[PDB]
Amino acid sequence: LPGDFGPPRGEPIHAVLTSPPLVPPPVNRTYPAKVIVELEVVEKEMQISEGVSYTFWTFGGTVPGSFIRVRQGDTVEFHLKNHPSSKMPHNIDLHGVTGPGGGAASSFTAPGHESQFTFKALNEGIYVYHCATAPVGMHIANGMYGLILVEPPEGLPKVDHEYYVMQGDFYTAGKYREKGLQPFDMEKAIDERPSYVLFNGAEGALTGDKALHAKVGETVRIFVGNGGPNLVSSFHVIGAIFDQVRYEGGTNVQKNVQTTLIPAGGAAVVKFTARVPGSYVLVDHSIFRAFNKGAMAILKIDGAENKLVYSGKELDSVELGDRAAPNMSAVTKATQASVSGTLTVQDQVQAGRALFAGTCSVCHQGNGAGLPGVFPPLAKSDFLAADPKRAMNIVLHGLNGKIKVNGQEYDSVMPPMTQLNDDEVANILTYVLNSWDNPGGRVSAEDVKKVRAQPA
Amino acid sequence: LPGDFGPPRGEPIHAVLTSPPLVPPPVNRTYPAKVIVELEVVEKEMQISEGVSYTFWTFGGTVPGSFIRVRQGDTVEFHLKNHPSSKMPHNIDLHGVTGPGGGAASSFTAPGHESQFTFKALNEGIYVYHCATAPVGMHIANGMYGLILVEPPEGLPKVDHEYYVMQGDFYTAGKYREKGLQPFDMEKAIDERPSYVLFNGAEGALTGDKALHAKVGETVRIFVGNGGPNLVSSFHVIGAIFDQVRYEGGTNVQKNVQTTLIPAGGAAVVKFTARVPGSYVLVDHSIFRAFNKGAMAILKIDGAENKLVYSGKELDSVELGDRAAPNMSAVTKATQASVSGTLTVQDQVQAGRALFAGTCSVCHQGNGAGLPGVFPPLAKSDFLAADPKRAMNIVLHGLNGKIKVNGQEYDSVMPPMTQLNDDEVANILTYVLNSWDNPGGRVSAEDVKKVRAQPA
Amino acid sequence: LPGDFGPPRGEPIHAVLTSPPLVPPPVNRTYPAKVIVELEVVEKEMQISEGVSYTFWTFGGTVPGSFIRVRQGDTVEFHLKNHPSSKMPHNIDLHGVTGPGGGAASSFTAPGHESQFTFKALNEGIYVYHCATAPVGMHIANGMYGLILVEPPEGLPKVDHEYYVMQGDFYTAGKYREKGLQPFDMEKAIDERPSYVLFNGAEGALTGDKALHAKVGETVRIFVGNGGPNLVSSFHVIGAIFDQVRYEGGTNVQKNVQTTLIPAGGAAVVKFTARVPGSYVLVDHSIFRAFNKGAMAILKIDGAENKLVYSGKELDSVELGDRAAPNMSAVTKATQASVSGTLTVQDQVQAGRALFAGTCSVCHQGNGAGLPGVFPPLAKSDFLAADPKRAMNIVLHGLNGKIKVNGQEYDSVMPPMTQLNDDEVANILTYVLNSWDNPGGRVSAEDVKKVRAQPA
Ligand code: HEC
Ligand code: HEC
Ligand code: HEC
Ligand SMILES: O=N[O-]
Ligand SMILES: O=N[O-]
Ligand SMILES: O=N[O-]
Ligand SMILES: [Cu+2]
Ligand SMILES: [Cu+2]
Ligand SMILES: [Cu+2]
Ligand SMILES: [Cu+2]
Ligand SMILES: [Cu+2]
Ligand SMILES: [Cu+2]
Repeated sequence: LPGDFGPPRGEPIHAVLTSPPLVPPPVNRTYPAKVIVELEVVEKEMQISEGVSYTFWTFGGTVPGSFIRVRQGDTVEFHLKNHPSSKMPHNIDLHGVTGPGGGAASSFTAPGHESQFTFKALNEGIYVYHCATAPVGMHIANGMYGLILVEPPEGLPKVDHEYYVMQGDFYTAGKYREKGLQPFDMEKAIDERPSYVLFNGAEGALTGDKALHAKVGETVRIFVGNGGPNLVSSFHVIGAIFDQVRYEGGTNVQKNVQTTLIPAGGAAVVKFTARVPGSYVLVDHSIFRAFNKGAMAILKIDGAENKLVYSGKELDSVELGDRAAPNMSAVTKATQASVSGTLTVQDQVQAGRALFAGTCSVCHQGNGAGLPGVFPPLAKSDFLAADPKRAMNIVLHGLNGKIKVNGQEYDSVMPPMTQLNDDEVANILTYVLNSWDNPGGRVSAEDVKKVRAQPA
Repeated sequence: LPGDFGPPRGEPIHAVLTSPPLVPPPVNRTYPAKVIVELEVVEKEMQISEGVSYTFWTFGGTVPGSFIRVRQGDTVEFHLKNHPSSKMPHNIDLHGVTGPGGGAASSFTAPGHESQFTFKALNEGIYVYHCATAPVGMHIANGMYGLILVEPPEGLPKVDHEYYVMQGDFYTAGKYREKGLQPFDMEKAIDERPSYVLFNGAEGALTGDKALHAKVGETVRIFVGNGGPNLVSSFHVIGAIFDQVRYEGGTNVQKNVQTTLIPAGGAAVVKFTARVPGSYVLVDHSIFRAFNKGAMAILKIDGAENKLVYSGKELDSVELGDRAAPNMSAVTKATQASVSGTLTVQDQVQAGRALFAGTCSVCHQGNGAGLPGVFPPLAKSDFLAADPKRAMNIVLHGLNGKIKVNGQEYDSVMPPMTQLNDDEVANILTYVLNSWDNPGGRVSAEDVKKVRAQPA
Repeated sequence: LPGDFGPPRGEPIHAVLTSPPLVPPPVNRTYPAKVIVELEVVEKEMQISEGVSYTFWTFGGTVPGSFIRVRQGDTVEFHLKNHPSSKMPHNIDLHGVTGPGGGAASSFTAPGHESQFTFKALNEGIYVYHCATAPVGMHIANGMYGLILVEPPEGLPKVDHEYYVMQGDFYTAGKYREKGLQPFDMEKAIDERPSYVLFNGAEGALTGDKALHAKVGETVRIFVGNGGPNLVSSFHVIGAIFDQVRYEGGTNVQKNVQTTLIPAGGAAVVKFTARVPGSYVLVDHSIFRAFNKGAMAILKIDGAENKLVYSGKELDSVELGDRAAPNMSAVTKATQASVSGTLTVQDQVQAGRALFAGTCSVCHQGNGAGLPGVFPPLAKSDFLAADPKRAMNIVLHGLNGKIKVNGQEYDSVMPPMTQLNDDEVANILTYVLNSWDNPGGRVSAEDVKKVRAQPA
C-alpha cells in the first residue's frame, strides 16, 4: 500500500505530546517505528473568558488536545485513558487513520478505564482528531479535538518556529461575557449560533502576554486546525501573507494568499516569513467572530523597522480593543470578589480600566479627553457627574442630538452598547467616575439591570 | 469553440437516466451524438424521516433527481414534462449549459405540459441542475435538484463502482423528527436554519440496509452534489481518504484529502480505494448536521481484515446511533398506528427499541446494565419502577446529584434530552419498562407533553 | 525581498480611483513609482432598496469603495481623509500590505482630519481593504470595504472589459423591503442573520438598466470581492463558466468552473468569454441570498444567436422576478408619496405593476389570465371583486381547496406570502384591482396590517 515502509524497526518510541501552542520536535528518523501514544481524557472547569467558567472535556487537559507527531509508515499503538473523575464515556476518531471510525469503535472508554488500538499511519499530512461518542456534537463542542501530524518520510523543511493553533465554536447558555459557570447549550449548537469562537479554548489564549513570538527574518510554520463543531473559518493573517497553505495531506499547495477557508474538521499547515516588526493578527474573517466572539490570536514580531516596506505604527486598542493590553486579570479578580461578596470600588475600577480600552477609548480617548466639538470628554465631565443613571442609559441605549459638555456643544451619535453585560457597564462607569477628577462613587451590576429593564 | 466536435453522428440516442444512488453506464462512444433526455417533474409526499411526511417536488420521482450522463460535444435535446397532478409550474437550469438560465426560460412548464430546448454540451464536468422557477429557493428546498455528468471525449478512468450522493438542506414547520406531514417553512429557509440536512432526500437513505457497497481492493467513484439551497458542505469520509477530488469541470485535482468544501450548488467527483473492511461514513463535518439533522451516509466494505493497517472493530451505535441498525421501520409502524388509533404496547416497544440505540445505550448499555457505580442500570431498575413520571422528567430535563439505584450510589450527570419529541420519549420509556424484568405498562406522548409543559 | 524592484523612478503619480462597477486603466508601466492615493470617508444615507434608506459609511462615497490600482514594487503614499460631516472615526486595513494592521494604526482619522502612511506593494494580487476601527464589524457592515489591485510587473493579459463587483451582508432593524430609514442591527450582525445580501451596496445595483454589458466573442474580467462582514459566497455565474478563477495573489489558478467559494474578506479575479447573447446572472448560490435577499447581478451580452450552442430564450420575470424590468423606480416614488401624504391610486398601481412581476406573474401570468383550470385568473376575476379583504388574506396566508373563479373550478394550492410587507401587498392588489376590467378602488398598507394581525 502507499505509505507502507515495512515493519517497525529500532526500539519502541514513547511519543512526546505537547500542549498548545507548542509542537513536539521533528521526528528526525529514516526508519519506521512502533510509536506508543498515551492520551488521557480529563473533564474540568476552566475559564473560557475572564470570570466565565465552562466544563471542558479535553484530551490531555487542554483545548485543543495534546499535539501528536509521528512519521508516515509508523505503527501507532494508541492508548486512550478516561480519568476516573469523568462523568461521560469517550473515544477517539483520528483523521488520517485507515479504518472504520478512525479508531472510534476500538477506543470507547468509560470513566476510570483505558482502551488501545493499533494503526499504520499510511497517509502523510496534518489531521484533526476528535471524540466520536454519542452525542458526537456535544463532545466536540465541549473541546474534544486536537491535531496529529504524520510527517513525510524525509520530514518537513526546517523553520525557526512551529506553533499549534486550533479554532472552535462554543455554545453557552449565557450570552458572550456573561459571568459564572456557563452550561453547554444544545439549542444554540443545533442552530449553529455560537456564543464564543476561539483559538485554543479561551478568549485571549494567544493575545497580550500569551502571544506567539518570532523575530524579523525568521520563518514560522503554524499547524492550524478547525475543530468546529459547526463553523468554517475564513482564516486570515492581518498585515501579512502566507508563503504556503497546505490542507491535510493534499498534493495541492497554495502560495501567496492571505485568506483561506478551513472546513469544519479540517486542518492546514501555513508558513509565514517575518519581514517587519509588530503584531500580526490571526482571525476568522467572518468578522463578528474575530471582533465580537473571541476569534483573534497574535504573532508578535520583534526586530528592526523597515520604513521602505511599512512607515506605520504597531497596533493598539483601536484595532485589538481590550486585547491590546497584556491581560484582563482585573476582570477575573472583580468577578471572583462579586461571588465572595468582597467587591471593592478599586476592584471595579481596575476591571473597568481593562474593559474601557477600545470599547470606549476609540471615541473618548484613553485619557477620556475626547476631541473638542466632535467626541465629548469623559474626563472631568459635568454631564457625567450631573446624572450617573443617565450615563448607564447612554451606554445601554445610546445617545444622539445636541448636548452641552464642559461648555461645548456636541451634535453627534453614540451607538447603543446593549451587548455589554450589567457587570461590564457597572465596572466601566465606576472606572470613569474614579478617574480624571470625576466625583467617584460606584455603579453596581444591579443598578444597570434596573436601567436595562426600563430605558429612559 | 472548445468542446465542439462537429455535428451529431450515428443515431439519435435516448438517454438512460438512473435513480439515486446509481449512475448510468459510461457513454463509451468516440463520436458526438444527438442525445434525447426526457425528465418528468412529480410532486409527491414521501417520508423525510420515519413517520415524517413531506411534499417533495422532484425531477423523475426522487431526491436528488434522475442522473443524466452525456459526452462533451453532444447535442442534447432536453424534454421537461410536468405531471398533470402538479400544482406548481417548473423549469430547469443545468449548470454546464452555455446560455441564459442554463435552459430556464425555454423549459417553463405548467402542470400537464411539456417543453423542450436544445444545447451543445461544450463543458466537460459534473454539474448540478435544479428548478429555476420563482420563488427559486422554495423549489430547490422542496427537492428540485440533481446531477448531469458531461464526460470528457476519452471517458473517465474505469472504476469498480460509481455512486450518486447529493446533500440538501430542508426546512419543515415542525422540529427534527416531529411526526406528521410537515409543511415547507419559508421563515427557516430565509434564515438558513434547516431542520434536516440529508443525503438523497431522507434520513437513513444511505444507512443500514440502504448502505452503498464495495469490497477490499476495489475503487469507488462518487458523484457528490450539494443542492443546497443554502448550506456549504464540509464533505468528509470518516476512516478513509479521497485519492482524488475534482470540482465541476475544473482543471485542478486535489489528491489525498479527507475533508473538502462543496459550495451550495456545487458538485465534485471523489475517488476512494477500499483498503480494510467496515463502515465508512460520508458526513457534512459541520458536525451537528451529521449527528443531529441526518447528514450521514455509509459505504460498507466487505473483505479480509488487515491487522497491520488497522487492529480495531466495526462501528456500532456509539458512533452511528439509531442508524447502526438495518432500519427503523418500527418507528414508521408506531407513527402509522398512532394516526389509525390502533397503537399497541408492542408497537411502542419496537419503536423504542430502535430509538434507544446510541441515544440511551451509549451510557446505559444495549442491555440496560450500565456500569456499576458509574452509569446506573435501566435493567430491573428499582429507581425507574418507583416513579415513571420522574423518568419522563429525567429524559426531558436531565438528572444530577447523588442517587441510589439497585443498592448502589451514583453521583454523576445525565444531560437533558429536550430535543427528543414526545412520542420518542414515550416509546423509549415503554421499551425500557417492557424489557429486563421491568414492570411493563406504557408511557403515552400525551403523558410526556404534560411533563414537558411543567418540569419537576 | 520578493516584489522589491528598487526605489521609485519617474514622477510621482496621483492614482486615478474609480467608482464601482468600473476599474481604473491598466498601469501600463515598466518601472516602480511613488503612487499617491487620496481616499475620503463619507457617511451618508443612500437607498439600499426601493423606498429603503440606510446610513452607509463609505470610502469615496460608494459601496464598495473606490477601486485602487497599483503595480507590484510601487511605493504607495496613502492619504485617508474623514469628511467633517462624519460622526465616527475611521481607518483602513489593506490586505496585501506588509505591516501591522495593513495600515490601520497609522490611518486612524477623526471627523475633519487626514492621516497618511507609506508602504511598498510587495505582494501582487487582488485584495480587500476595509475599515479596522472598533467596533470593526459595525464599520464593515455599514459598507466600509473595497478592492486594491496590485498588478504583476508585466501587467494582466488584455481583455475587452474589466468590472468591479463586491458582495456584502447587511443588517437592518426592519425586515427585507420594510420601508423607511433602517438602523444598523447589532443583534442580527452578531448572529450572522442578514436582512440583505447585495452586490455593490443596493438591490438592483447591477440589474436592469444598471447591468454590466459585453458582446458575443468578447472577454470580460471581473474583480470580485467579498466584504462580508460574515458570509462566505458560493459565487456562481448562471448559464456560463469561468475560464479562470484566481484568489488574491495565489499561485493556483482554477480553470473551467462555474461555482467558487469566496471567503469573508476574500477577493478573486474571474474571466468569462461571451459565447451567446442574453443575461448571465452572478449570484451567491446560497440561493435564498440570491432570490430573497438581493444577491444577483447581471452581465448582458449583445450579439448574434448561435442555435447550435443554445436554442433557447432570454430570461424574464420567471427567473429574475421583479429585477427582469429596467428598474422599480415606481416603488421609490410610491414610498416617497406615502411619506409626503400625497399617495395617489396611480402611484400605488405603478408600484404594484413593478412588484407583480415574478412574485405573482409566475402563476397568474403577466396579463392576469392564468391557465384555465390550473391557475385561476386575476383578470376580470369575479372571486377577487367579490371580496377584496379575502384577497388580502389570500396573499398573506395562502389559499387551498376547491374554488370557483369565472365559472371554472380550481383545486390547487397558493402558498402564503407573509414575507411581503404591508405596502407591497397593498400596492400589488391596487395594481390588480385597477387592471384587466377589475372594479378599481385601492387597498392601503393599514388595511393589510389589520388582516395580518388577525387571519381569516
Ligand atoms: C464613538 C463611536 C463612541 C463610543 C465607542 C462610545 N461613545 Fe460615548 N459618546 C459618543 C458621542 C459622539 C457622544 C455624544 C452624543 C451626542 O448626542 O452628541 C457620547 C456621549 C457619551 C456620554 C455623555 C456625554 C459626556 O459625558 O461626555 C457618556 C457618559 C459616554 N458617551 C460614555 C461612553 C462610555 C462609558 C463608552 C464605552 C462603554 C462610550 N461612551 C463609547 C461617542 C462614543
Ligand atoms: C450518558 C451521557 C447518559 C445518556 C446518553 C443517558 N443517560 Fe440516563 N443516566 C445517566 C446517568 C449518569 C444517570 C445518573 C445521574 C446521577 O444523578 O448520578 C442517569 C440516570 C437515568 C435514570 C434514573 C436512574 C436509573 O433508573 O438508572 C433513568 C431512568 C435514565 N437515566 C434513563 C435514560 C434514558 C431512557 C436515556 C435515553 C433517552 C438516557 N438515560 C440517556 C447517563 C446517561
Ligand atoms: C403559484 C405558485 C402562485 C403564485 C406565485 C401566486 N398565486 Fe395566487 N393563486 C394560485 C392558485 C393555484 C390559486 C387557487 C388556489 C386554490 O384553492 O385552488 C390562487 C388564487 C389566488 C386568488 C383567488 C382566486 C382568483 O381571484 O383568481 C387571488 C386573488 C390570488 N391568487 C392573487 C395572487 C397575487 C396577488 C399573487 C402575488 C402576490 C399571487 N396570487 C401569487 C397560485 C399562485
Ligand atoms: O484584515 N483585517 O481583518
Ligand atoms: O471524522 N469524524 O467525524
Ligand atoms: O444556476 N442557478 O442558480
Ligand atoms: Cu467524548
Ligand atoms: Cu471527524
Ligand atoms: Cu420547480
Ligand atoms: Cu444554479
Ligand atoms: Cu470606519
Ligand atoms: Cu481584513
